[PDB]
Amino acid sequence: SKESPANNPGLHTPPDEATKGYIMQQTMFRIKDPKRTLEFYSRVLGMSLLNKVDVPYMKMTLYMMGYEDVSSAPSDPVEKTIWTFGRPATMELTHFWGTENDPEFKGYHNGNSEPIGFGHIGITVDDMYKACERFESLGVEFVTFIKDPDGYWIEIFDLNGIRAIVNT
Amino acid sequence: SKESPANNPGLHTPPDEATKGYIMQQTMFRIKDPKRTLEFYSRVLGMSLLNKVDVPYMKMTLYMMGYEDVSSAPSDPVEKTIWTFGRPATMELTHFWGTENDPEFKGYHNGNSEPIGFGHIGITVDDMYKACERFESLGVEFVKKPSDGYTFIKDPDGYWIEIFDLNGIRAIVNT
Ligand code: NI
Ligand code: NI
Repeated sequence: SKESPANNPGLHTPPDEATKGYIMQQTMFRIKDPKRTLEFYSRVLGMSLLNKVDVPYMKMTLYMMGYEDVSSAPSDPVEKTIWTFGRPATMELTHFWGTENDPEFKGYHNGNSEPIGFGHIGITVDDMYKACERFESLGVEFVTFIKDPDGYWIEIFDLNGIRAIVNT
Repeated sequence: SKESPANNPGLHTPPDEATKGYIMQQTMFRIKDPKRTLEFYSRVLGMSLLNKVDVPYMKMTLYMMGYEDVSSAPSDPVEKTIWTFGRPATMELTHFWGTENDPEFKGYHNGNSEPIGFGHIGITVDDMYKACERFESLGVEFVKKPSDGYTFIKDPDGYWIEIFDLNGIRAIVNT
């Protein structure tokens, strides 16, 4: 296959046994205002607030977001946090206190203009027509990419659209 | 709880029906050199190569990587791509042809120096101290000391990758 080590210099297979059980747990973005951020990730994207971790000594709050049923999460706060950090595919949205009130705060950089680096996260939806119609109805900002309230890029795709691209 | 909508202005919960089954599928980084990036994510982190997509009209290759048994994936290349895009928690590592040789390539920006923005990805390991001894053995660069229950290592482009175990998290939270 085109994914084989012979076709991909540097690819190491099989994974070392010491790594088995590692999970890709989070992607962290710095965010200006938790009110706008919470509304975007929870209302527009459908994620749940898995955990809010205030870190007073660092003047910051971590909002852990993801696609989970929090009605069945552990009720004990410590065990709910441990549960959160066992879940793959979360967002860590970091609010440094005061950015939302500082008239000199210049904004966070999204990686897609110089200096370039970070690209985007991407969400698999059921149907790109339905998803985009609904985003328009909610007043979402479009760059297929939408933008969160700090300007980070969020790619949207469905499996039928992927199949059509791969087939050309 | 401290995650309640009453305690968190802007929180819209539970999710809208239309978002049923949405998944957080990928985190995309631009990478200078696919051989270095494949070795880091596959050897150091233990990710697999789920899919390689050459896009010749954009002079780029997409390397999709994550924690999966790729021996379980479809053999049909089209179906294997579709399988990839139904897996949560992947990396999309984007190689623009020529950055690996260009003598004036300035590097990719990791978000943690001005102008700041993007932070990191993070990996839950079995045992931070065990993981870090092994990272050391593989010549991995560290951003901070393994202490206070977390560290960051750097990928070949300089992106930060947090490392923690659940005992580390529990210790942090209990303070
Ligand atoms: Ni993408
Ligand atoms: Ni983190």
